[PDB]
Amino acid sequence: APSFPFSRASGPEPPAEFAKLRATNPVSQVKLFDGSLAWLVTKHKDVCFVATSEKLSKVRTRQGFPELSASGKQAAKAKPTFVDMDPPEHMHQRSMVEPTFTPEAVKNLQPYIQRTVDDLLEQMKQKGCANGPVDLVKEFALPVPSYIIYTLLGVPFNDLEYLTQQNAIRTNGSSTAREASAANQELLDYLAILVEQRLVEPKDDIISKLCTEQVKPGNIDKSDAVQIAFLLLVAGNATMVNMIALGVATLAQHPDQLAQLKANPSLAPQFVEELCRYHTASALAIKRTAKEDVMIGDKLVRANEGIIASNQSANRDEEVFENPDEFNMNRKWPPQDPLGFGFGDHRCIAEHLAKAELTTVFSTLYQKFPDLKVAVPLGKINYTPLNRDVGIVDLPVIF
Ligand code: HEM
Ligand SMILES: [Br-]
Ligand SMILES: [Br-]
Repeated sequence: APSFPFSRASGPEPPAEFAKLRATNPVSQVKLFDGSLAWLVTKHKDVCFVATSEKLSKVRTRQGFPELSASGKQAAKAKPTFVDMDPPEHMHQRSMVEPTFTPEAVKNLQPYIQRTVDDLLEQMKQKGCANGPVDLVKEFALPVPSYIIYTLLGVPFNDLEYLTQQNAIRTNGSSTAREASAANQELLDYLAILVEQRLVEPKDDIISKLCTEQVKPGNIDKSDAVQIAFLLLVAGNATMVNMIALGVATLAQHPDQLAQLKANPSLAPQFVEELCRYHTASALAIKRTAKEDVMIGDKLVRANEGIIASNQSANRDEEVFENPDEFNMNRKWPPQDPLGFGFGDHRCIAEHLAKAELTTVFSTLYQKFPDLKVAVPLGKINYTPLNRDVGIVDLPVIF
C-alpha cells in the first residue's frame, strides 16, 4: 500500500496516481503517516456516495478515523464543532451560523465584497512596483478573504490587519513551532474577548448572533461560541487565498482565456466555476470512518475502517467532465456537480461566499490592472509542497 497524501505530479497538477487508479483501481488502500490504512475513493460517483452515505461518520473520536497529520490526531481531542458532527447534532449546530451564508444573504454582501476588493487593489496601485515586483499574495490574495471573514465574524476595521497577519503566521510552513503556537493562541484570545464584548452589547456580526441566540438562551457556552467562530476562520481562509493566487497564475498559463475574460468580466462566474473544478485547493476534507460494513465499487469497507474520497480526482473524472485536464473557462458543463466544495450535508457552508469573493476578484483585478503580469517564469513559481493541498506561497507581479 502506497503512502497518502500522494504527491502532486507537478507544481500545479494533481497526483499522477489518481488517473491511474480511476482506470484500474477506483477504490484502493493507502498508508497514512501513522502506518494506518484508509480506503481511497477516486471516481466522482463513488465520492458523492461517500459524502452522502448515512453509514459513514465524521466523528473523529471514533476509532479508525483517517487523520493525515500529527496535528490532526491532536485536534481530535477537543470538543467537536459541526464540521466533525453527524446528524442530528451536525445541522443542529450548523444552522446557528448558516443564515449568514445563504445565496440571498451573500448577494447583499456583494457591494461590501466589492468595496473590500476595490480598496485593496487601490492600496496596491498606490504602493506601486517601481523598485521591483510585489507579492500578490501578501498584498491581495491574503487580505481579501481574511478581511471579509473577520468582518463577518465581528472584528472592527482597525484590527483586521494585525489579525490577518497572525492567521497567516499560524499556517506558514516556514514558521517555527513556537511562532505558530503563539499566533494560534492570539487568535483564540481575541475571539474570546469579542464574545465577552458581544454578550454585553451585541452588534451586527456572527459572534453576536451566537451570543444572543445560543450562549444566552443556554444552547451553547462561551467556549463553544469561540470555537465555532474559530472554525469559520480557519476552515476556508487558506483555501481562498490559494484559489485567488492560483487563479491569477492560471490566467497567466492561458493568455487566451485571460483575453476572453478581460474582454468580458461577465464571464468571471463561469471562470471561477472552472477554477474551482480545475484547482481543487481542498482535496483532503471528504473523510469518513464506516459505522458498519459498506460496499464501495468492488471493495468491502468493514466497520470502523477509514475512507478518503478525493474530490480533486473526481473533478478530473473523464467520465463526467470532457477533457478533464484542460482548463476551459467556456467549458460546457455536464449535469453532475463539480466537487470543489464537497457534497451532501457537509458541503462547504461558505460556498456562495467563496464564489462571490472569487467572481469579484477576477471581474475586477484585470480591469484595474490590465498590464498586470507575474514577475517570475511560470516554472519558478513558488507552489505549496507537492505532498500538500495545491496552492501558492508567494506570487510576484507587476502592473
Ligand atoms: C474557494 C475556497 C473554499 C473552498 C474551495 C472550500 C472547500 C470546502 C470543502 C472541500 C469542504 C468539505 C465539504 C464536505 O464535507 O464535503 C469545506 C467545508 C467547510 N468550509 Fe469551505 N471552502 C472554501 C471557502 C470557505 C470559506 C470562505 C469558509 C469560511 C466561512 C469555509 C468554511 C467551511 C466550513 C465551516 C466547512 C465545514 C462544513 C460542514 O462540515 O458542515 N469554506 N469547504
Ligand atoms: Br489571515
Ligand atoms: Br476536500
